[PDB]
Amino acid sequence: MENFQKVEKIGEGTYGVVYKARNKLTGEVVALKKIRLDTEGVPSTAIREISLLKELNHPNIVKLLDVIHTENKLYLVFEFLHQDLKKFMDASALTGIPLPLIKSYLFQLLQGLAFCHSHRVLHRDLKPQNLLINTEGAIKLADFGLARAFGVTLWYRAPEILLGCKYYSTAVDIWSLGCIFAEMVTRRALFPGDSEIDQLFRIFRTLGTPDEVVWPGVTSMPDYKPSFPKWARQDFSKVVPPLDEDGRSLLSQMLHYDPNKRISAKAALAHPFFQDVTKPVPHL
Ligand SMILES: CN1CCN(Cc2ccc(NC(=O)Nc3ccc(Oc4ccnc(N)n4)cc3)cc2C(F)(F)F)CC1
Ligand SMILES: CN1CCN(Cc2ccc(NC(=O)Nc3ccc(Oc4ccnc(N)n4)cc3)cc2C(F)(F)F)CC1
Repeated sequence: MENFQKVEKIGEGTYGVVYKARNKLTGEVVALKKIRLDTEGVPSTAIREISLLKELNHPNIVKLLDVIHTENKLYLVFEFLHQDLKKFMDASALTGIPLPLIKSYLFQLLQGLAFCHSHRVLHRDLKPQNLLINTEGAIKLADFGLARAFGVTLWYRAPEILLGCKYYSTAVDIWSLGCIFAEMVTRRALFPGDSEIDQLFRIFRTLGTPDEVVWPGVTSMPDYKPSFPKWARQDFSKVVPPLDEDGRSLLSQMLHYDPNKRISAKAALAHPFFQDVTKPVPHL
């Protein structure tokens, strides 16, 4: 690690620590994720993260550059991205993120997610803190979980998970992304729940309590209760007042209750909302 200078801690959990560093020789600016190695016939669990990053090489996925084994430590070296979308949303809350940028970011996120999904990989925890932007207008998927190896906000959690589904589909990530879309536009989290029930009922109150017509199978899910509160769906025009027709349409398809009817990543990319998509640079 002798070439890494200006090293400063930027993240930490029980399993990982993350730093910003600058290679003093190459000038490359990097993020370093430190993992402690235990005693090693079962594969060492850091291999999963490395494998996924290698497999998911893509312009809108965080880029693993190197792996450095030193003492009883492994350092994953990443290309450095300026900040996360959460920080960008907070910095842009007075004025809002311009619509051309929201559109570019949603498009890019859909491209990264379509790539994951084409490899049968589910993200499962999409949220602003797991999305990284650079100075040049790109946004990239990451998973900044530092609690454990690859192998808790509920705000972006799909309703089927909340209702006890044993099998997650690619639709769970589309739901999370719909919520993120809405949040970019309104400047506030769409479903900011503080527990499983509060989260579920926030969804029901905005979108209406689902029934067998809207979501065949809903009443048979493990944690469904026929005594659930019954709300009628709100005017979606009032849910995301700033969004135009094309925007509302796309969002309503990302937020379809039925995971089998929820729009896919690939099909979202062809929505008319994206017809005039460009690549604006954020002001940072
Ligand atoms: C169940 N799911 C299975 C598939 N998984 C894929 C998966 C798995 C692991 C990872 N790892 C990961 O981002 N590390 C990771 C993320 C951020 C980080 O810190 C950085 C990096 C760059 N700049 C700045 N400022 N700070 C360091 C290190 C990333 C993904 C991704 F991007 F594809 F989503 C997600 C989980
Ligand atoms: C239009 N309006 C809709 C809302 N209405 C009130 C209303 C009506 C019905 C309900 N029903 C409801 O929480 N059931 C309900 C919720 C959870 C549950 O699951 C549990 C409980 C304990 N342990 C475990 N493991 N699992 C069982 C059962 C809750 C409300 C509330 F909270 F909003 F006040 C008034 C009229």
